[PDB]
Amino acid sequence: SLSLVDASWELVDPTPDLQALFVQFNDQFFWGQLEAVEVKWSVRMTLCAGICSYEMCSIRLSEPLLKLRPRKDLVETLLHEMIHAYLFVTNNDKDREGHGPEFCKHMHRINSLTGANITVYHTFHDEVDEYRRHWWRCNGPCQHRPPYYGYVKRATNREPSAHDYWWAEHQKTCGGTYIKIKE
Ligand SMILES: [Zn+2]
Ligand SMILES: [Zn+2]
Repeated sequence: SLSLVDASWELVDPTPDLQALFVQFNDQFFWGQLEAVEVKWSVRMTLCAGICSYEMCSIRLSEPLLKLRPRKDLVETLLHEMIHAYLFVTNNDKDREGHGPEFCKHMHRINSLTGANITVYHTFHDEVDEYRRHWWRCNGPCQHRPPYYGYVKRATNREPSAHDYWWAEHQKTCGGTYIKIKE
Protein backbone atom coordinates (compact mmCIF):
# COMPACT_ATOMS: atom_id res chain seq x y z
CA SER A 1 0.00 0.00 0.00
CA LEU A 2 2.80 2.39 1.11
CA SER A 3 5.26 -0.24 -0.27
CA LEU A 4 8.03 1.27 -2.45
CA VAL A 5 9.85 -1.93 -3.32
CA ASP A 6 9.06 -3.59 -6.67
CA ALA A 7 11.13 -4.73 -9.73
CA SER A 8 11.69 -1.12 -10.77
CA TRP A 9 13.17 -0.14 -7.33
CA GLU A 10 16.45 -1.65 -8.43
CA LEU A 11 16.39 0.17 -11.78
CA VAL A 12 17.31 3.63 -13.01
CA ASP A 13 14.44 6.07 -13.45
CA PRO A 14 15.02 7.90 -16.79
CA THR A 15 12.72 10.72 -15.75
CA PRO A 16 12.57 11.08 -11.95
CA ASP A 17 10.12 13.67 -10.72
CA LEU A 18 11.73 15.12 -7.57
CA GLN A 19 8.93 17.54 -6.68
CA ALA A 20 6.33 14.78 -7.05
CA LEU A 21 8.33 12.43 -4.78
CA PHE A 22 8.76 15.18 -2.17
CA VAL A 23 5.02 15.95 -2.19
CA GLN A 24 4.16 12.25 -1.98
CA PHE A 25 6.56 11.57 0.84
CA ASN A 26 5.63 14.63 2.86
CA ASP A 27 2.00 13.39 2.68
CA GLN A 28 2.70 9.63 3.25
CA PHE A 29 5.54 9.71 5.81
CA PHE A 30 5.82 13.15 7.53
CA TRP A 31 2.15 13.98 8.30
CA GLY A 32 2.30 16.95 5.92
CA GLN A 33 4.70 18.81 8.22
CA LEU A 34 7.50 19.54 5.64
CA GLU A 35 5.30 21.83 3.47
CA ALA A 36 7.77 24.83 3.81
CA VAL A 37 10.91 22.74 2.98
CA GLU A 38 12.51 23.41 -0.42
CA VAL A 39 13.98 20.40 -2.27
CA LYS A 40 16.09 20.86 -5.43
CA TRP A 41 18.60 19.12 -7.63
CA SER A 42 22.16 20.40 -7.54
CA VAL A 43 23.93 19.93 -10.90
CA ARG A 44 27.46 20.55 -9.54
CA MET A 45 27.34 18.99 -6.06
CA THR A 46 29.65 15.94 -6.02
CA LEU A 47 30.97 16.00 -2.41
CA CYS A 48 27.69 14.65 -0.98
CA ALA A 49 24.72 12.75 -2.48
CA GLY A 50 22.30 14.80 -0.36
CA ILE A 51 22.45 17.69 2.06
CA CYS A 52 20.26 19.88 4.16
CA SER A 53 20.69 23.51 5.09
CA TYR A 54 18.82 25.35 7.81
CA GLU A 55 17.79 29.03 8.25
CA MET A 56 13.28 27.52 6.61
CA CYS A 57 14.99 24.31 5.58
CA SER A 58 16.43 23.32 2.21
CA ILE A 59 17.35 19.93 0.79
CA ARG A 60 19.66 19.40 -2.19
CA LEU A 61 20.27 16.18 -4.12
CA SER A 62 23.30 15.48 -6.34
CA GLU A 63 22.35 15.13 -9.97
CA PRO A 64 25.90 13.89 -10.87
CA LEU A 65 25.79 11.19 -8.14
CA LEU A 66 22.09 10.14 -8.37
CA LYS A 67 20.73 10.67 -11.93
CA LEU A 68 22.04 7.35 -13.29
CA ARG A 69 21.67 5.33 -10.08
CA PRO A 70 18.79 2.91 -9.33
CA ARG A 71 15.68 4.75 -8.11
CA LYS A 72 16.11 3.25 -4.62
CA ASP A 73 19.24 5.46 -4.19
CA LEU A 74 17.41 8.68 -5.06
CA VAL A 75 14.47 7.72 -2.84
CA GLU A 76 16.55 6.50 0.13
CA THR A 77 18.75 9.61 -0.03
CA LEU A 78 15.74 11.92 -0.24
CA LEU A 79 13.98 10.21 2.70
CA HIS A 80 17.20 10.36 4.72
CA GLU A 81 17.43 14.10 4.19
CA MET A 82 13.70 14.55 4.91
CA ILE A 83 14.18 12.93 8.31
CA HIS A 84 16.86 15.54 9.11
CA ALA A 85 14.48 18.25 7.87
CA TYR A 86 11.61 16.87 10.05
CA LEU A 87 13.79 16.88 13.20
CA PHE A 88 14.74 20.49 12.38
CA VAL A 89 11.18 21.73 11.64
CA THR A 90 9.88 20.06 14.87
CA ASN A 91 12.75 21.33 17.10
CA ASN A 92 13.86 17.73 17.85
CA ASP A 93 17.43 17.93 16.50
CA LYS A 94 19.12 17.98 19.95
CA ASP A 95 20.71 14.45 19.86
CA ARG A 96 24.53 14.66 20.32
CA GLU A 97 25.19 12.42 17.28
CA GLY A 98 24.38 13.17 13.60
CA HIS A 99 22.02 10.15 13.46
CA GLY A 100 20.92 9.53 17.03
CA PRO A 101 17.85 7.73 18.40
CA GLU A 102 15.42 10.41 17.08
CA PHE A 103 16.73 9.99 13.47
CA CYS A 104 16.73 6.26 13.78
CA LYS A 105 13.08 6.13 14.99
CA HIS A 106 11.86 7.70 11.75
CA MET A 107 14.29 5.64 9.64
CA HIS A 108 12.93 2.36 11.16
CA ARG A 109 9.31 3.53 10.84
CA ILE A 110 9.56 4.50 7.17
CA ASN A 111 11.56 1.37 6.31
CA SER A 112 8.78 -0.66 8.01
CA LEU A 113 6.03 1.11 6.05
CA THR A 114 7.79 0.95 2.69
CA GLY A 115 10.19 -2.00 2.63
CA ALA A 116 13.01 0.48 1.91
CA ASN A 117 16.47 0.54 3.53
CA ILE A 118 17.15 4.12 4.65
CA THR A 119 20.44 3.95 6.59
CA VAL A 120 22.53 6.18 8.85
CA TYR A 121 25.46 5.57 6.40
CA HIS A 122 25.92 5.99 2.57
CA THR A 123 25.55 2.89 0.41
CA PHE A 124 27.36 3.90 -2.88
CA HIS A 125 30.87 4.81 -4.21
CA ASP A 126 32.07 2.77 -1.22
CA GLU A 127 35.82 3.10 -1.95
CA VAL A 128 35.82 6.82 -2.72
CA ASP A 129 34.03 7.54 0.56
CA GLU A 130 35.99 5.04 2.59
CA TYR A 131 39.27 6.91 1.99
CA ARG A 132 37.91 10.48 1.83
CA ARG A 133 36.51 10.02 5.31
CA HIS A 134 37.58 13.10 7.32
CA TRP A 135 34.61 15.54 7.17
CA TRP A 136 34.04 19.03 8.43
CA ARG A 137 31.08 21.37 7.96
CA CYS A 138 31.18 25.13 8.25
CA ASN A 139 28.50 26.35 10.69
CA GLY A 140 28.39 29.65 8.73
CA PRO A 141 26.34 30.98 5.75
CA CYS A 142 28.45 29.20 3.08
CA GLN A 143 26.37 26.15 4.21
CA HIS A 144 23.79 27.44 1.72
CA ARG A 145 26.40 28.14 -0.88
CA PRO A 146 26.75 25.69 -3.73
CA PRO A 147 28.57 23.53 -4.68
CA TYR A 148 30.06 22.45 -1.29
CA TYR A 149 27.29 23.63 1.11
CA GLY A 150 29.79 24.15 3.96
CA TYR A 151 31.48 20.67 3.69
CA VAL A 152 35.15 19.79 3.41
CA LYS A 153 36.02 16.09 3.01
CA ARG A 154 39.63 14.89 3.00
CA ALA A 155 41.60 11.55 2.79
CA THR A 156 43.78 12.83 5.63
CA ASN A 157 43.11 14.36 9.00
CA ARG A 158 44.04 17.95 8.15
CA GLU A 159 41.43 20.61 9.13
CA PRO A 160 40.77 23.61 6.88
CA SER A 161 43.26 26.39 7.62
CA ALA A 162 44.94 29.54 6.23
CA HIS A 163 47.25 27.28 4.19
CA ASP A 164 44.25 26.38 2.07
CA TYR A 165 44.29 28.64 -1.00
CA TRP A 166 40.52 29.10 -0.71
CA TRP A 167 40.68 30.20 2.95
CA ALA A 168 40.99 34.03 2.65
CA GLU A 169 37.75 34.41 0.69
CA HIS A 170 35.94 32.04 3.00
CA GLN A 171 37.00 34.05 6.08
CA LYS A 172 36.01 37.31 4.33
CA THR A 173 32.64 36.22 2.86
CA CYS A 174 31.50 33.72 5.43
CA GLY A 175 33.71 33.60 8.61
CA GLY A 176 32.09 30.45 10.14
CA THR A 177 33.97 27.72 12.07
CA TYR A 178 34.56 24.31 10.53
CA ILE A 179 33.29 21.60 12.89
CA LYS A 180 34.65 18.07 12.51
CA ILE A 181 31.76 15.65 11.91
CA LYS A 182 33.32 12.43 10.56
CA GLU A 183 36.67 10.54 10.80
ZN1 LIG B 1 22.46 12.20 7.56
ZN1 LIG C 1 31.69 29.00 5.73
